[PDB]
Amino acid sequence: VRLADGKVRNPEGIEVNASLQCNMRCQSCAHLSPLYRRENADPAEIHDTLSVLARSYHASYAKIMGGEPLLHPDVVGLIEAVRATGISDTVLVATNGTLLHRATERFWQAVDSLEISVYPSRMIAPEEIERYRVLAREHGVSLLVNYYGHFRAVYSESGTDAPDLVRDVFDTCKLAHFWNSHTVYDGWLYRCPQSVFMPRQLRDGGWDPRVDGLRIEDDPAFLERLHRFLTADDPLRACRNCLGSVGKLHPHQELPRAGWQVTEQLAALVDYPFLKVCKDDITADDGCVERSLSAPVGGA
Ligand SMILES: C[S@@+](CC[C@H](N)C(=O)[O-])C[C@H]1O[C@@H](n2cnc3c(N)ncnc32)[C@H](O)[C@@H]1O
Ligand SMILES: CN[C@@H]1[C@H](O)[C@H](NC)[C@@H](O)[C@H](O[C@@H]2O[C@H](C)C[C@H](O)[C@H]2O)[C@H]1O
Ligand code: SF4
Ligand code: SF4
Ligand SMILES: [Cl-]
Ligand code: NA
Repeated sequence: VRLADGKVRNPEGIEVNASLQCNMRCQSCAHLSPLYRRENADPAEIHDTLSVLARSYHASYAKIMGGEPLLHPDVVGLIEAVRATGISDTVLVATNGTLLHRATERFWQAVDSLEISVYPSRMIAPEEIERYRVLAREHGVSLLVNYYGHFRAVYSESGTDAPDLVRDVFDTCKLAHFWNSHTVYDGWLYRCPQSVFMPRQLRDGGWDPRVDGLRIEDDPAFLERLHRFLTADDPLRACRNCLGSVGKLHPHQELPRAGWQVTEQLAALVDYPFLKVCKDDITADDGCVERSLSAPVGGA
């Protein structure tokens, strides 16, 4: 992340969650979407908030995602609301693909890039993926299809009191330091989806996630506040209940809603060998994607 020409520049993306809910129930969903009921972003509200933020912030892309963004009633309108702010160079939609065959030609015209996460329990036939590749080529859309074999544990209601562990997890966290998973929610900016979406779903009520957020504002001192927030190198309140990027690997599966919540003590869920690996190289592959199909667009 850089400070240049009056704005904080993110070489990665700003994340806009169209829908907090999902039609799947993946174990260890990083946004805890299986625990959320229907909540669809207001395109006008998103446009206003990102318009304010764009005066001081620019990213390479805007990632429209959430739980499952294709559940949104007006995803093209949300896409265009994001594009109109100029906050990013391109607009990307990330989807589990289970609803992509319902999308109309305005969806394919509206997106710049499309990322489909394909999971074992909701497999898309290779011929349907080929159809998606053809549609993407036809509309000049960069396409990435990731076939997930595993997920890593992401959080627990039983957090840790060990400050060294929190520091190790935050220090190796790809979301905070590498992917720059900056997340806009309800007028606040967050370093990561976990810090805003996980506390609200802890069964004891959690805490106010705004302690880890930055209120999005226009005032002449917003830029510097933003730069300090996005460059700060101290763990968040949420890291004490988060596994970051070093959670234990497990086969990807869906679980029933009943008992979905995680209670095992956080220290038991750290993949300590992988934590060493990531301590040496923060970009180390997480082992979650088993196969990937990429169809880029020339000149992109
Ligand atoms: C919340 S999902 C994005 C929305 C969309 N429904 C999807 O899954 O593609 C965020 C991204 O992180 C991945 N993800 C979610 N939970 C994960 C976990 N526990 N470990 C590794 N990747 C995870 C998903 O595969 C997806 O690429
Ligand atoms: C291997 N799979 C990764 C990978 O493809 C990344 N490519 C840079 C991508 O950034 C990741 O996505 C982010 O994963 C976080 C857990 C949450 C965040 O909301 C989401 O954007 C995705 O999981
Ligand atoms: S498809 Fe799975 S990982 Fe993606 S939002 Fe839904 S439950 Fe979470
Ligand atoms: S809560 Fe902490 S460890 Fe978890 S994703 Fe955010 S910065 Fe990373
Ligand atoms: Cl045709
Ligand atoms: Na559509």
